[PDB]
Amino acid sequence: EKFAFQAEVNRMMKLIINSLYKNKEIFLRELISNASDALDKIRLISLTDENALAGNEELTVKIKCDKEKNLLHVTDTGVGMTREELVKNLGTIAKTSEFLNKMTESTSELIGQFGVGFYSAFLVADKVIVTSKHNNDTQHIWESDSNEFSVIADPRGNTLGRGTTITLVLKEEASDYLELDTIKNLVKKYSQFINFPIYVWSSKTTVWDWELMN
Ligand SMILES: COC(=O)c1c(O)cc(O)c(Cl)c1CCc1ccccc1Cc1ccccc1
Repeated sequence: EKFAFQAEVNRMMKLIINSLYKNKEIFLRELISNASDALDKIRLISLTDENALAGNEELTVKIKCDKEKNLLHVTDTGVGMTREELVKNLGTIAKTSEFLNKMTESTSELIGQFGVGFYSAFLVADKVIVTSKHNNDTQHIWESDSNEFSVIADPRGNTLGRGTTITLVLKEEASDYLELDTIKNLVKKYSQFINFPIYVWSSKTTVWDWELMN
């Protein structure tokens, strides 16, 4: 159930952490961007398939601060990932070569062009948990502290309907990202060219609910 990252992913994770240690907020730009791509990908599957949206009828992004448990959740209802997509999409690249030399040679711009912005999560996270439910497979969980990862069947069953949650066990330097004021400012900033509604679980004067940001 446990796996090793491949060499280039280790190299790029290190490259990412030492380039963007100053612009740490980009991690949340890249999680929202990756969520939009996933929703896009299911919207197009649904063009040639009316069962595509069966698992869950909406196309959203819901973001959650849980500051007692030191966690940040970015859940989308996009195309999701089968168990094998968790293993190769997240532990592999292949589909790079010169990128490792063209990134060493502003790389904040260029991380998103190769779609590799997921690893920017380790800038702020000690653990990343990816819970994903794909129409062609059961819900699975991917877990890593960057020194390895594992995928396991989710014992809670299919909670997502379809889609993906990124869960970040935040570092102590990233405790700032647990206050709604900061989070909603960074989400508002990075959600404007996103074609899906993006919500944060927020507080109003007191009850909790999804608050729309775009
Ligand atoms: C299917 O995507 C997710 O579930 C997902 C997601 O829904 C949110 C995320 O933050 C991330 Cl990181 C993923 C993983 C996706 C991924 C990460 C690294 C390399 C490849 C891919 C595949 C891909 C292809 C087209 C459009 C979106 C995603």
